[PDB]
Amino acid sequence: MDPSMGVNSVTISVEGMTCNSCVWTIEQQIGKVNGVHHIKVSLEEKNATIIYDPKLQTPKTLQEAIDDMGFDAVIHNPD
Ligand SMILES: [Cu+]
Repeated sequence: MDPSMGVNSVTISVEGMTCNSCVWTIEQQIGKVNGVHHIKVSLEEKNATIIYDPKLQTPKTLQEAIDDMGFDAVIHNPD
């Protein structure tokens, strides 16, 4: 019904985080950063893609939440 009635998705390329602590620290950070209806990070697939509310948030906080955690982030969705 509402997989994303009023939200958007963003995929961030990541690197240098091939250790559990990067998926539980980026999933816990992005997942609870603001409104992440679904967050998918993968220390081995080297990417972090999630969904967020573009009405109150945007891919700048997802880039600030990945930049805040400490992992090379190269989002390839809007740009
Ligand atoms: Cu780690």
